Amino acid sequence: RPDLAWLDEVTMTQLERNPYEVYERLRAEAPLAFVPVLGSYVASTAEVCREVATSPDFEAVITPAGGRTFGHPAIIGVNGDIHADLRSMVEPALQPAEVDRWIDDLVRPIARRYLERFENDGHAELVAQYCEPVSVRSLGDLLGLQEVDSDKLREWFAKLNRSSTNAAVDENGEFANPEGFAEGDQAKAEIRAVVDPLIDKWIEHPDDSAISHWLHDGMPPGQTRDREYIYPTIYVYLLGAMQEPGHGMASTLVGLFSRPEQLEEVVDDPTLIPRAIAEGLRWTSPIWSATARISTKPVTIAGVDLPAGTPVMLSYGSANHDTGKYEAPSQYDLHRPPLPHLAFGAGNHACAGIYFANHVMRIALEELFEAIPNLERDTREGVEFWGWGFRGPTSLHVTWEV
Ligand code: HEM
Ligand SMILES: COc1ccccc1O
Repeated sequence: RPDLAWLDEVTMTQLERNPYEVYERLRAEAPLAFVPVLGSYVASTAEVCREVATSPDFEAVITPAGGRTFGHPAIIGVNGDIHADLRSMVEPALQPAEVDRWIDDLVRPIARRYLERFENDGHAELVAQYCEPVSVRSLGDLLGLQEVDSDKLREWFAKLNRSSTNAAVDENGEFANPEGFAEGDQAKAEIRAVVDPLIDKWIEHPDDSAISHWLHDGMPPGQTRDREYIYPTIYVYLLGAMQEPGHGMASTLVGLFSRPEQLEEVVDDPTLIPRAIAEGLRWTSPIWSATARISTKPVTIAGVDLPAGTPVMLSYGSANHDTGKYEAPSQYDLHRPPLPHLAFGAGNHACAGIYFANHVMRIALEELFEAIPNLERDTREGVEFWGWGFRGPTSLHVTWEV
């Protein structure tokens, strides 16, 4: 496409460091555009992302690096009967009435435990000391991975992140950094060594762990889902489900710190925490551009005639800065009107864990502000954000008097 020749010079490092300048141009120039270093069409605006995610002429496809990382059948990459079965598999513990039965007793003692380790120090790096541990320990316990330490869960989602977003391709469309998948393979081998004996046990002795229910629910007597059939969805969880609520709470805190009067409002009135998080997710979307759909017939989207078989990456992080919808979207603003956003995606493959994730983030921020009402950002330290596929702050140094 001749007028987009500047896209040939966009690098993967640029998109990882900060994709918003490139995507601001894409939203204006070409809401559906082929990005050479990604080797794919990308949808950058809210209208195009929603249309593709809900269109009957598209179905899910995994990103190239995502497929190399997760294999088949990852819940994000399949359709039809297999997708219906995997949704029925994961949905029970995520049902809102079910989450409401136990979410407080799950997350609140976890939040307290991590807080107790540092709440009197006067300094902390909240990503590693709080946001990521609460996110992974909550979900890990729900899944049946109580004995997998939070350090290890955090290391796994970071390796799976890097592997599944190792998207750069060369002049020939081949992966430019094939090495980059080796740490995803290593994380999967470690996961197998830990989880295979738990599956061995759950097959014979089912319990209330989510993974035991994935093996047993809906199955004929004495049968279980084959472990090779469920492992790719286990990996999907050990990446995003483990990583995202922590990144969402952290981005929300960075946003609030950028608006000190709003931080004070939310600390004074914790009923505003859900609104603060919704704006945080729009402002820096944790799943920024990690999923995709593929056309199943020829289709015209945003003026582009696509053949059947065309993948389109859904860059929901960019769609959530669409200036067709939002005023000054790069600014965090608690008092933005509560409008629809795309940080949980859309359509048949939209996020299955929204209600759970929102409560995990809410309870974590409730307990943080409670414990440390005079929390302030350490302004001697910069907050970098990193990531094109998944995006979040790499640290969040804070301070408080005591
Ligand atoms: C703030 C935290 C989270 C955010 C921002 C988020 C966002 C998303 C997004 C954008 C997608 C892809 C949707 C699409 O392609 O249209 C997704 C898919 C998914 N998410 Fe969430 N997620 C979060 C937490 C979680 C958690 C904690 C769980 C599980 C407990 C979860 C389970 C899933 C599942 C199973 C899918 C795949 C749905 C499918 O393909 O049918 N998510 N999520
Ligand atoms: C819930 O985890 C994911 C969602 C979308 C893409 C990759 C994931 O691991």
